[PDB]
Amino acid sequence: HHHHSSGENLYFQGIWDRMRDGFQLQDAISTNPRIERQRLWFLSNQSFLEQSSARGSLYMHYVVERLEERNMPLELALLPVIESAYNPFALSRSNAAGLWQFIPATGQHFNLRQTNFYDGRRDITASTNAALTYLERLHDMFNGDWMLALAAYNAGEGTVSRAIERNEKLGLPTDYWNLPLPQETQDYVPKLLALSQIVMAPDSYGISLNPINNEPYFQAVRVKRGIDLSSVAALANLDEDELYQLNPAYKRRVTMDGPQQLLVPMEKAAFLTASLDTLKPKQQYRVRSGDSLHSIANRYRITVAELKSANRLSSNHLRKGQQLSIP
Ligand SMILES: CC(=O)N[C@H]1[C@H](O[C@H]2C[C@@H](C(=O)NCCS(=O)(=O)O)[NH2+][C@@H]2CO)O[C@H](CO)[C@@H](OS(=O)(=O)O)[C@@H]1O
Ligand SMILES: [Zn+2]
Ligand SMILES: [Zn+2]
Ligand SMILES: [Zn+2]
Ligand SMILES: [Zn+2]
Ligand SMILES: [Zn+2]
Ligand SMILES: [Zn+2]
Ligand SMILES: [Zn+2]
Repeated sequence: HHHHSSGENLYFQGIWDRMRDGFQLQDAISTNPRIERQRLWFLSNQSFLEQSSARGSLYMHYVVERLEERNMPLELALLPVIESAYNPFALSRSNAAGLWQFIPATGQHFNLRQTNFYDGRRDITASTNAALTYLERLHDMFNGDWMLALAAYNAGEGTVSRAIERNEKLGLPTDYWNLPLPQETQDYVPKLLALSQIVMAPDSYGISLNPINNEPYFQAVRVKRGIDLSSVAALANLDEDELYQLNPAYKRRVTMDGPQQLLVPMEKAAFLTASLDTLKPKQQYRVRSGDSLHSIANRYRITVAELKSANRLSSNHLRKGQQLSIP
């Protein structure tokens, strides 16, 4: 069972090469019609993996490193593909949320808080660490069997246990493949295995995996409560959309009820690590470049005369970063 060394890392071409290095489930796969069936779906519908991978490039490095640190099967790095298409905003009919598709009750078990301001199930780092802990615990409950653990992740430990017991009573084997599970769960395991077979040897299937570098996409940066993502976007010259995709838990795009931390693009990490205390949870107006008394007055539906009356100006000519009281 390979334990990964970080000294291997500089030699990987991209994320897919790195991911395969940590696969643990490939040897014990075998012919089962159910796997081939899923594989054919992927081969016939290639845009699914392609679009999942594009969205995946924000998150996949993070997931791979967490799985490597715990020596867990790197095939689980593909679980968000089949769960959510690596879309943290995905919401199932069961109200499964985030990359890992936690239902409300299971989210609550793992203390992934759900408030008007914050949904921990969408939180990339919190939901990833909870999902890996849940999968490890399920693996431990089923005597180290990853197939049953995956089945239980989808259907619940209870459903899988009762199915095992029922087979025992009937005198049938109790491995995953022999349990008569709901169709979603019957498909779940072979789907992940099929996808992992393609990722393991994509050339042999005529698949081209989306190029994704073997580099971090984001860094965690300390932030105060009550900051708007728009304010951070402006400070760092970023698209608010990118920050939201990295911090999907913050339903109202303000840092409340969460980790007091923002994931930010690597290229802005140094700047924001240095800068993020200048923003303050938020009458007063900060004069921009290109502002005049007139333009400011127009924006606030007041008159220039009222605006001058409310301040103690040496001249009409404003300076960038100057503070004005708005009447
Ligand atoms: C990660 C997670 O929350 N797993 C939970 C799982 O969700 C599944 C549900 C599924 C889902 O959303 N199905 C419907 C999809 S669709 O909207 O109908 O297409 N996706 C999730 C992860 O695989 O539902 C089962 C059963 O309730 C839960 O087991 S139990 O609570 O112990 O019984 C289990 O905890
Ligand atoms: Zn070991
Ligand atoms: Zn390795
Ligand atoms: Zn699901
Ligand atoms: Zn094991
Ligand atoms: Zn960028
Ligand atoms: Zn007025
Ligand atoms: Zn001047």
